[PDB]
Amino acid sequence: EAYRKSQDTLHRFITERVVESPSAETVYNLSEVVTAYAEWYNANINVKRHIALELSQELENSVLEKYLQWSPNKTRILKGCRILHKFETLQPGICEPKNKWWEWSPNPS
Amino acid sequence: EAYRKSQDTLHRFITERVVESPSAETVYNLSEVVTAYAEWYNANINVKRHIALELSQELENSVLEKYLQWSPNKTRILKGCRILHKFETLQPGICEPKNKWWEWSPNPS
Repeated sequence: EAYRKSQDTLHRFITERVVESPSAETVYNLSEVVTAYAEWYNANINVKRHIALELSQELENSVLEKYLQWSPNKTRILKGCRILHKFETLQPGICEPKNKWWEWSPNPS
Repeated sequence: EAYRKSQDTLHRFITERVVESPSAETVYNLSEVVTAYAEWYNANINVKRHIALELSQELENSVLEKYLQWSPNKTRILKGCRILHKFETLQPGICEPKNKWWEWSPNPS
């Protein structure tokens, strides 16, 4: 589980740079958030090719899914959340081995 | 049908970026629409190389054919519509398996 959580790069970007902000909603389109994830991945993880189509559905399943409303153009938009820049900050709004272990059974035999 | 509609990149681009604007006809050449589709695909889907001629026939077969009028240049032109940029938005101007489902074949089936 720890290894899987470590491999979840999108969740790491979201928890490190994406925050909810009722004070400054600053509605972003989905492509903007995708490009922000792409440059974060290139600058923090590895310079690699990025596909916005995939990242749309990955982002539509992460902890941000609840914030994805519909634009007047019926386009996917991240509502009520702020993408933090390089220095922006959060603001208001064992078992026993003493014997022959090869014969060990679980506590319920 | 849903899968095919999702796979239709041109229709999605037309819905997202191409909207009618009778108040400002702003005649565009077919090559401008193709370039707009190319940049939209690069920024919103994937960095891809597209043959502009194929997009030309696809647009000629698209829903914009009624707006794809004829110019004095003897070339097809998008008329009466506005190509929205990234920051532009809309502006004024089951059956019942009782007991044996394998024997199910009623008259309507």
